[PDB]
Amino acid sequence: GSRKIIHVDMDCFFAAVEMRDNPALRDIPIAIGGSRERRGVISTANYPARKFGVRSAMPTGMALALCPHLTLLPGRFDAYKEASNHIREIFSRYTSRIEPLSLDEAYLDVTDSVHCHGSATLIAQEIRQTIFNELQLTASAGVAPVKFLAKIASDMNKPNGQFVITPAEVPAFLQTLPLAKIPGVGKVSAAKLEAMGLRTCGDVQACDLVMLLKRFGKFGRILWERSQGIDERDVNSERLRKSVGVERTMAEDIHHWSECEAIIERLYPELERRLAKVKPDLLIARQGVKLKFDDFQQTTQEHVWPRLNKADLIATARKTWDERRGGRGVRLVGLHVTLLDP
DNA sequence: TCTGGGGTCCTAGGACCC
DNA sequence: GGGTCCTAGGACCC
Ligand SMILES: Nc1ccn([C@H]2C[C@H](O)[C@@H](COP(=O)(O)NP(=O)(O)OP(=O)(O)O)O2)c(=O)n1
Ligand SMILES: [Mg+2]
Ligand SMILES: [Mg+2]
Repeated sequence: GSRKIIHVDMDCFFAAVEMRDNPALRDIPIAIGGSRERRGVISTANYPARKFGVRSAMPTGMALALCPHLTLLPGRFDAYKEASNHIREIFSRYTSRIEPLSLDEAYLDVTDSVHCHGSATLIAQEIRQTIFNELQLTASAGVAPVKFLAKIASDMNKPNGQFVITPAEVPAFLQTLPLAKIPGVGKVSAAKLEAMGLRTCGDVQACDLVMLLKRFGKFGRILWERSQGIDERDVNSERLRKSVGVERTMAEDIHHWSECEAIIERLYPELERRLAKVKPDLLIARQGVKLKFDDFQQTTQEHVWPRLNKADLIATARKTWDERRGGRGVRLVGLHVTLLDP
């Protein structure tokens, strides 16, 4: 019993919406992120800017060093959110079985759909179309019998394209598929696997599951499965937010508690308004805080607590500030809450 | 050039329970 | 000693 999964992905999502709305931004390098002086990074960039080597999650310092004409934008989340909602409604026209992964992404299970002669390919294509219509933005797609494979597929013919992997193509596909392409294998893991000669799924198929479990625990099992092409992960649609936090990095490190306090004062209303949106009584399971120093180490203090309370956060933030700052500078203050379990 | 902010999931020791 | 809650931290993703 094979399934039909479609990963839809908006390309250069933030950038795209900026360009739709401002056509002057179209053929010149632009990016969303914090400024040089604000210690910020790039959220995303448009394709003119990628040309120069500008990637997401990358320090704006490096970004301008690479592309001095870069246009920096602060970004408008309601605009992106509005787009998101729209594209999710568009998904809803084709299935209910929809698992968003973020603003711009979603898994669809279309197996039991009778829309386009059960053609997942025509479904994805009809979805990329109608998204370009009524939004004037561009989406890419990947079709596969499972989640991860559809995900890797969605970035194969981007921008403005889609890629299908049938079960017959799968084994061939996995052979040369590098482990780092698998979602959940970042830099560190990739580096351990390389260090033991593992680069592609091909390489792990020849490995022993026992040893892989000994070395990576449950992550080994995951690897092994994904390598065999196995991904029994069901598309969900029922998933819910488990937590919420608000954090900030200042332009210069701060050294006095008064300043840390001054930060918390400004962060709390934010955290409150945001939590109210989904929990008007403000009733939480745990709250707590977060500092990160100059030596970038990051500590968090969080405890059980009935309802978002400002002074407690201030208190525990002072404890934290004393009991483990050892004279280091501080670059970010952050508040956090863990929502109740329903 | 020097490292966001919003999240998820996983691990692991002690506490606590049986 | 096996669950499970508590807290801290790390790797990962968008
Ligand atoms: N590290 C990251 C990665 C993505 N993002 C945001 C900005 C992007 O517009 C958005 C979409 O995620 P993404 O698909 O990884 N990025 P983007 O859509 O630009 O990549 P492509 O799909 O265009 O290749 O998430 C971020 O803020 N920080
Ligand atoms: Mg994406
Ligand atoms: Mg995208």
